[PDB]
Amino acid sequence: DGAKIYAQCAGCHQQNGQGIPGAFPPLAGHVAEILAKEGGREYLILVLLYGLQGQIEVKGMKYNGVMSSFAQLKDEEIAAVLNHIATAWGDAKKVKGFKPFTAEEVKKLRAKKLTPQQVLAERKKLGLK
Ligand code: HEM
Repeated sequence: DGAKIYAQCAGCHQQNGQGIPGAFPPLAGHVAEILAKEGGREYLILVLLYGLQGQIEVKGMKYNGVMSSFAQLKDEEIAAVLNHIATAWGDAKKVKGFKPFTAEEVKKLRAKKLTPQQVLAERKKLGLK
């Protein structure tokens, strides 16, 4: 399930999803912020498929690291971990009528390979600083 896949994330983003200041952004309380944006859910898929780099802001704090791609995970595994990060800490409550992630959303986005630099560009397209 989603919780089991999340073990591959917890070393950085932590068991409680709160991250580590300066090093690894929080997911708890922050996934809702991303989901609130038009293109937010697609963006979360792109991070897992293609990784991320560059300076970003989360809860007013700056991060300047690199996340690897997790494209070795199957479409259903990516859908599962994304549902875990959306629900484990109540981020999906804040979002009106949240539909769970599904394999076909990941499949669709696997069809157009991006670089981590392009993923950052996508994040900025959301209105996120
Ligand atoms: C499948 C497991 C993982 C998931 C679901 C996950 C989730 C995410 C998400 C959703 C973001 C975007 C946050 C934002 O744009 O505000 C992100 C960024 C980031 N993640 Fe992960 N992550 C995972 C594994 C890891 C691991 C293992 C590491 C450590 C090696 C890591 C380090 C980072 C870093 C450093 C960033 C920010 C990149 C930057 O500063 O530009 N992640 N992660």
